[PDB]
Amino acid sequence: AIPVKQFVKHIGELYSNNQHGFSEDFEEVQRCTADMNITAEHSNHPENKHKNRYINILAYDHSRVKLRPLPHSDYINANYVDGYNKAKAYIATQGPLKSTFEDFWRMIWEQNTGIIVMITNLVEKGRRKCDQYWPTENSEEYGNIIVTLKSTKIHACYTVRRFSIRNTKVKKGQKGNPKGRQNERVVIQYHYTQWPDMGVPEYALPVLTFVRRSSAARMPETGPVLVHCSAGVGRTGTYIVIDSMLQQIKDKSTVNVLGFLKHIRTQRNYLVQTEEQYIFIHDALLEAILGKETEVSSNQLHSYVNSILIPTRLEKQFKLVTQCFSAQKECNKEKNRNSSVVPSERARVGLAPDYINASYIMGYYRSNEFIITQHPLPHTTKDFWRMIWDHNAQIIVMLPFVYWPSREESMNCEAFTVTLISKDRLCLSNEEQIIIHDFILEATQDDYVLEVRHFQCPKWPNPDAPISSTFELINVIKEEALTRDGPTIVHDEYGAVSAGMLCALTTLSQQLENENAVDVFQVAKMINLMRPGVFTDIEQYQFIYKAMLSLVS
Repeated sequence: AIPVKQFVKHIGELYSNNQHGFSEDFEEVQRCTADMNITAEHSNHPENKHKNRYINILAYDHSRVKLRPLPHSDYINANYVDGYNKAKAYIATQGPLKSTFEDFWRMIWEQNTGIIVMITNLVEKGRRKCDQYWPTENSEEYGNIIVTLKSTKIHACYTVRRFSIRNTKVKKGQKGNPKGRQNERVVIQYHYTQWPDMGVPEYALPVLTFVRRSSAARMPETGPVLVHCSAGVGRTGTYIVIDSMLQQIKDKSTVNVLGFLKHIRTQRNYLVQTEEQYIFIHDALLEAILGKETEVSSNQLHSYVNSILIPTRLEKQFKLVTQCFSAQKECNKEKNRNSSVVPSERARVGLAPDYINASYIMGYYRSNEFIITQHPLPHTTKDFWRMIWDHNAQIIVMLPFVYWPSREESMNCEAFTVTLISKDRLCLSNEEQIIIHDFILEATQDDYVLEVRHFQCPKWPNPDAPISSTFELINVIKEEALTRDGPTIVHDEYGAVSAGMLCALTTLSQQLENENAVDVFQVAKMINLMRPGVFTDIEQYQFIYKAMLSLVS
């Protein structure tokens, strides 16, 4: 209904006049089925009461997925929901209950479903949101369906779990069969793990990446993709609309959020659930239209790098990377070395009892894998060690004033003490050294001890070793991180380019290693979104490309 060129302009008009357009629109979505008198009598039947997570969240009779009768057994709180150019593309359903685990897996068998999108954690902020309907390891039995965990792939924002499910009351087929045994199928669960328990995601990028990967995983001649959260309406509907519109844009170069959303609200109630979720659909789709696509396979990286350097797509990416903080901003400016490099509000590292100049930064495997901070000032050394302590951080990378204790005198922080236990050194290629100091932080009013290793690195990157030697130091930190818990603290002077570059290059090399793909823009954009002024010159950004290129061999 809206050509994709009109969208920058379209969202501007929805945002304008105190966002009156968004408000009107979402109110229209809220009232657009009232007059249709859509019934949900099976949902409301007393016998199905225990099979509903919430009393208010129902499955409309006309679009509800029905289970085959067994000798009210037909009922599940799930509805078919259209996609783009496809009827019944999704089953949208609640987070299953222990009492409905069987029904859930039975419905996945009966509908020929191969993909589950789970957009919730099990427990969020002390509240049970979803029961665990899959085996932690090995196998578990849900009536006639045996569900086996085959593999788990963990990323920062989502986890992929490959399952084989076996229906014991279904025939095995012919032995020669290339498709395998016909009473077994693969189900892949794409589980988003970083959705806030309050409101909508701060960053559309990792959500867009999740939507795109989970969606492209739909195989032909397959049943509906199952999408659930807790209620199976808000995050679920959000997903379905960004997915469907992602596919509409690709095909027609139009976008139709309101009309499509009003349609699917005939299919399940309280799709999508909040005005803030409505706005996030728009934000994220706009972000999709404008950010192009930047993930590039290993065997395309050389050619891609070539064409982004010719007038330039590198320059246009970097303006988006450098587009990028209230507390910093502050009665805290004498805690900052340079207040052009400070944390955002969302990524700010809080001290338990407020401010330290430090930012959470994402890694490949975990959000909050790193903390990028500044070299501690003498009046910021107690705060620095309080951060280590509060976050149970066991690794400090210093990239060049001693803020650490000597053997003679321990450091007293009220809650704990810092004590050196040994000093040492690792060697590198050009006779370069990393100085190591090992500290223990012992609680003063408890018995906990935290082992913290400190790396003083040479000048890095070394401009007169091959660019591929940049990863030697990265690989040393990776290998230490394997044996330790908590975040990795990385600081240079301000928490700027050298700190960011260790984080970016670590992330991107874990990506190339694990996916044979690299997304330099996303990694660089997220670092700058979480801490403004890490990457400021285009040559630093180009060096991320050049460096990653040297590993493609």
